Parts: sequence; C-alpha cells; structure tokens
Amino acid sequence: NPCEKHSCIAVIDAGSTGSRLHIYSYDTDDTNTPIHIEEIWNKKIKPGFASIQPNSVTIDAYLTMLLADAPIHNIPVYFYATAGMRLLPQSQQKKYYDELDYWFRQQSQWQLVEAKTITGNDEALFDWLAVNYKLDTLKSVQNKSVGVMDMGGASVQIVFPMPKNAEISKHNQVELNIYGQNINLYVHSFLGLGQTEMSHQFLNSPSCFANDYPLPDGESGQGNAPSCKEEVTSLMNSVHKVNQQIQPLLALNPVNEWYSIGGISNLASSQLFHFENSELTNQSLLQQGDNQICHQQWDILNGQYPDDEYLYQYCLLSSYYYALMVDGYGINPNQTIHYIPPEQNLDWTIGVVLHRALE
Amino acid sequence: NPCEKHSCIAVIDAGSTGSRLHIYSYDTDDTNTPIHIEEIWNKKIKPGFASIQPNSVTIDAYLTMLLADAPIHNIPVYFYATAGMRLLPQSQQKKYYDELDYWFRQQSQWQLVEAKTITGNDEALFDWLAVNYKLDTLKSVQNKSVGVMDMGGASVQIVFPMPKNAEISKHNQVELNIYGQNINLYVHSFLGLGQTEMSHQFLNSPSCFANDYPLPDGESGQGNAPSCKEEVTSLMNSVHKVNQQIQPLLALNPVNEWYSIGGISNLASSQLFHFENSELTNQSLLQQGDNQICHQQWDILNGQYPDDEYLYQYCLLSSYYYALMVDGYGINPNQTIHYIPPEQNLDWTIGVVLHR
Ligand SMILES: [Cl-]
Ligand SMILES: [Cl-]
Repeated sequence: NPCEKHSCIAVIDAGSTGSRLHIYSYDTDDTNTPIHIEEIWNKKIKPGFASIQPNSVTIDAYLTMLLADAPIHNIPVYFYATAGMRLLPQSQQKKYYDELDYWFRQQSQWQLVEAKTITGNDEALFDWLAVNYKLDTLKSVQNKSVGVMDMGGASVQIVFPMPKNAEISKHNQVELNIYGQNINLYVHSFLGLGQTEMSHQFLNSPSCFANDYPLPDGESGQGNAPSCKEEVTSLMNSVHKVNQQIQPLLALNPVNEWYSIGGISNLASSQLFHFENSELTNQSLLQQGDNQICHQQWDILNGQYPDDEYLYQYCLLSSYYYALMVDGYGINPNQTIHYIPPEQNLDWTIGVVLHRALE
Repeated sequence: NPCEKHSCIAVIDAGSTGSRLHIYSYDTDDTNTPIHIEEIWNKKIKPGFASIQPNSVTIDAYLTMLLADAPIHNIPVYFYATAGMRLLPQSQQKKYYDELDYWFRQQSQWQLVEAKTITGNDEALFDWLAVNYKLDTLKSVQNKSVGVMDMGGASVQIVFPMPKNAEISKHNQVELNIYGQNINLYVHSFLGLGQTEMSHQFLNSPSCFANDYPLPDGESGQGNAPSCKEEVTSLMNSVHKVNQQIQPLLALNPVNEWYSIGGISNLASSQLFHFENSELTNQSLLQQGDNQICHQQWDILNGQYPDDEYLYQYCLLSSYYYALMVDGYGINPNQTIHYIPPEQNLDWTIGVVLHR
C-alpha cells in the first residue's frame, strides 16, 4: 500500500457515459507541486451519473458500485462531473449533489473534498495539465506553445498558451503557478459540439453514414466524408461561430504543437485506420474515413468489425473531427496532430492532482 | 371496470423524455372503427426509455413502475417508441426490445401486440389523427385545411393536407381512409429539432437567457430574443434545411387552422405568458418572451416566480418556437396558432386507437 508512504487522492471523472474513479499516489517537490504521480486504481461504471434517477436508493447503489473493490480506502475524494451534468437545469443538478453529499457523510472511509459540476473551462485547464504532465513540459519554461484538444462524448475543449488579455472574458483565461513558473492559458469548451450532441443533428444525413446504413427516417446511408464534413461545418460555424471565436486567437497566439485526447485517439488507432507515431493529419483522417468507411457497404463493414460499438458513426466522426479542427479552429489540414495512444486511455484527471482550485 | 362493456386498448407513447401509458375504452361504428374513445387511465414516468441502462433489472423496474399499478391489465398493449429510440442504432434498440418482450412474456395479463420504434412519418400521422379526433373534424369532409404541429423533446412533427405528389418522397405522404372519407396528408418529422435536443446547442449562448442567468461555462445571460431566434434559425435552415423542405409545400397547400401539441402548450399556458382561448401568434410569443424573460434580471425574475423549474428556459424556448414556425415552416408571424390545453396531456396515442 503506497498510500502509507505517499500522498494519495481519488478523482472521479463523472462524464456522460459513465463515472471513472482513479486513485493517484504522488510526492510533492520544494515548490510544493505534485511529482511522481502514479495511478494505482482505475475503475469505470455505467451509466453516466446525470442519467440516473436523483434519489437516495439509486445514488447510494451507484456510489457503492463505483467505490466497491477499491484496494485503498481512507483517502480524499474529488467528484467532478462534466458536460453530462452541465446539460441539466441547475435545480436538477442540486438534487444529485444533495443526495451524493449525504451518502458520503454517513460513511467514514472516503473523505469527500468536493462534489460538483466543473465548467468546460476548468475541464480544458485539466486537459492541458494532464497532457503536459505526461510530456514532462511543466517543470521548465517552454520555448514552444503546446495546444491541447479534448474530443469528448458530451463536450469538446481547446486550450493553448495566451498572455493575460483585458479584451477576452476572464472565464476563458487561466493563470497558474506550477513548479515555480507562471503559465497563462486560453481555455474554451463547447457542449453542442460534443460527439453526442453533434451526432443528434446529423443522424438523417446520408453523406455521414456508410452506404445502405439504415437512417432513422427510413432512407439509406451514401457515405461521402467531404459532403458530411461540409454539413457539420454549418453547425461549427453558422450556428456556433467557432471560426470567429477561435481563429483570431490562434493567429495572434500561434501553437507550435497539437496534442489530442478523447474519441479521436480511439478512432485513429482503430484497425480501419493507418497512422504511425501516434499522430495524424486532418487531410489523411478525412481521406481514410471516406475510403475505409463512408464508401463501404454497411452490412459488409458491420460483419467485418462486430462488437465495435461506435463503428456506425466512423464516417461521421472522421468528417466531424475535420470540420472542428480545420474549418472551426483553422488548423492546417496537413499539420501534424499528436494523439495520446488509446491504451493509456488518458482523461483530464491527472490535472486535478496538479491543481486543486476551480473557477 | 369500463372494459367489461367496451373495447379497450393500452397505448404507450415512449418518447424521449418519458413514457406515457394511456388506457382507452371505445365502441365502434359499422366499419369497426373506434368511436366514443375515452381515456380511463393515464400514467407518465421519467426518464425516456431509451435513456435507461439496457439491462434486465433496469428495464423490468421501469416497465413495472409504468404498468404495475394500472387498474386494468388483460387488454392489448401497443408500446410505440419515438425519437428517443431513433437516436440509437438498431443493435442498441434491439437490446431494449428483447428485455421488454421478456418482461411481457412474464406478466400474462397484458397482451403485448407490438413493441417497436415507429417512424417519424407514422408518428406525424398519429399526431394529425389524435388532434382531429379531439376537434371532431373526422366525421365529415372539412372545407378547411387543418395542420398539426407536435413540439416534442427530441423530434418535431408537421402534418397537413396535401394531394398525392410525385415530387415528394412517399416516405413524406400518406393516404388514409377514416369514417369513410379519404385524406391525403403530407407528414414530416425533424430529428434533433425537439426542444431538449435543440437546447443542447444553445446553453452557453448569452442571447438565449435572462440577464445575469449563470450559464454552464460561467458567463452571464444577456437575453435578446431576436439574436437567440437567429441562432436557432441557423440550426433550422443552415443545418437542417427546414425552410427549403417545408415552405414551398405550405405555399401550395395553405393551412387555414394550425393546431399544436407538446411543449408549446406548456410554455404558452404558463403564468409568464398571457394568451386567451388557448391560442397565440408567433409575433406575440416572441415579443412576450423577449420583454418578460430575455430582458429581465434573472435573480429578480426567479424570486418573482418561484414555482417553476423551466422558467429559466423561456427566453430560449420563445425564440425557438418562433424560429421553427416562422423561419422554418414559413408561418405568418401574425397567424393564430391553437395549442391544446396542457391539462389534456394530449399526445398522438389516440391516433393508434384509430389507425393500426
Ligand atoms: Cl427520423
Ligand atoms: Cl459548458
């Protein structure tokens, strides 16, 4: 038991399709920042916390199931819900936290520090911290601007270095002091551009599905990644104005290197795709998606990759990631995007180890 | 027990936000078509069926919560799911039906006749039938065109009279016979344009919420219904193409009387709005939404109307209904829109009684 000799905390990522408990051990350096962060337990249950009934019987069973079988007890716990909960009226969110806080108060082997819905901005901050901890770029001043994108189930985040600026909302900027240095980041998140929210507007678009895929309106897929990508661009830009919001900032604050986590890692490392060195370009992503998925017959594809649960959306997702990065964020279609290998299955929770404040 | 003296049927509308069980008694006329339809039981539960974990304990508990206290069990059941399920691929929907079928194989009072996800087009037909049955316009050849809109949580339906049309997907029209008259309807369902799904595109848009309402990203609302409405219009027309599909057909087949069911009734009959005779116009809906929610200080307005979980959405919803009906369907902003009083809890299920 490492928690007898090292600091440990638990961080629960309560996301849209489940809740994932992580337990991290670590030490602290002379700037009192965490170092030697190690994950010693990782367990996910379904479904998403915001999707269960907010009553004591249900929440109690859910929390019990999540915290069952934990090898370590008697540590602090941070329960951070993200977009799944952000989608609910705040008076509904309150019932959940009331019930969960109550559950924690009537037991004494987990010490609940905080249970709340974090903003997409806090979540972007954590995204940027987790990736840069892994790349070991936090301890020393960086010459290169590292940008991070999180392609999540229920929101997407973008975050990159930017100097303190009086003309951008203060909720989109974070200044942090970590390892002795000051880092100033622009943070942004989008709910309606999450994969779930975005997909629910295109399920009847034939260009976004493999040929003969049955669309819910009774028509057939006729997959065409560029056509699908143009349609998704209308959501990005005519509706959400991502281009107007994000392209001026990246032009004034260039990113030297892009890293991504979330669904993009999962799609890119699927056997339908061929990428080396855990990196892709948007150009290649769209072309591969169009050739490998959009232009194939659904039943053949489905038969060839069984129990591959988001397969039916791969044509749409290829197109949507392009539309988001290139048409929305303005990123060159030939620029390299690093993705964190999906085996490490990284989420933003390491950022909570590193940074315990919120907005 | 009214089912001793009359035919009865149970019809569940398993929509995106909840399922509503209705039990209807009825007699029939000389064609064996239902008449004298009365509702004898109405129970709603939440959340939507398609949103619960598809394992057997969760599905069985939900069906029990829906059906077990019903006062009559030995009757035909039609379980029709709609847009909540349309959001899921067929392999996921199958899991839900397999468990559901099993639960019915165990409760052998109920006679499950069908449990399936219906098409948006069948749903729209049901919408039109249910509303016209209640208005009593079915028994005779109407000299006016009655249109119906169903403002659901995940999809929205529009349906109105239109003669056969070689230029229109036959997915979008239906001929029906009822009470011995033929009627052709145009039908259309727009998936993702229901109020819940659509609201998930706008929760951080300051134009769509009361001044200083705290948005999920930490920003403040800065309500302005024309700005909100325009954003919603981009979803309707840049993304979904509603105007291009619907406006030319209403131009050629005008509707004299629009009726609506679903969320518009709940919004319009709330205490924030002032409408008489269960009808509104879009122009009045937008202006009242704009003046009495969008342009209000949130904390003050919230303290003024305490009893009201959805109040904070009224800026967005007023702007949305306007975008849909006026910018999407092309309805004159001054044309009366009748909405069914919310206390009737009218959905499309009367249509199942009538057409199966
Ligand atoms: Cl549909
Ligand atoms: Cl947010």
